[PDB]
Amino acid sequence: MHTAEFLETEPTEISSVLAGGYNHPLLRQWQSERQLTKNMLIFPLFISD
Amino acid sequence: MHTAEFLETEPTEISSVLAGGYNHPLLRQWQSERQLTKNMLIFPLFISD
Repeated sequence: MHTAEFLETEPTEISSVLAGGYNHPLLRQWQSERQLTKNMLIFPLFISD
Repeated sequence: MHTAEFLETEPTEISSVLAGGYNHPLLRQWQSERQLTKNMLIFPLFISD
């Protein structure tokens, strides 16, 4: 019958491995080139006569 | 006697004027390509046996 085929694979190339940089919550913050802060915000006001 | 000499000057070139981008406290924050946050910090610990 139909079984799971697994192909014969080569050793892992280092060039392939990205996962060491984003396996933890703090890392997905280390990965941002800029973080959102309060002073970045600009709020529109619509002023009536 | 010695008085203040002022040279005859040309109209201001727009290319010269940088000051409109950093005349206020909030601007010198808008001018930073990254701001310091707490999660950026890493504290060393020296552990004794």
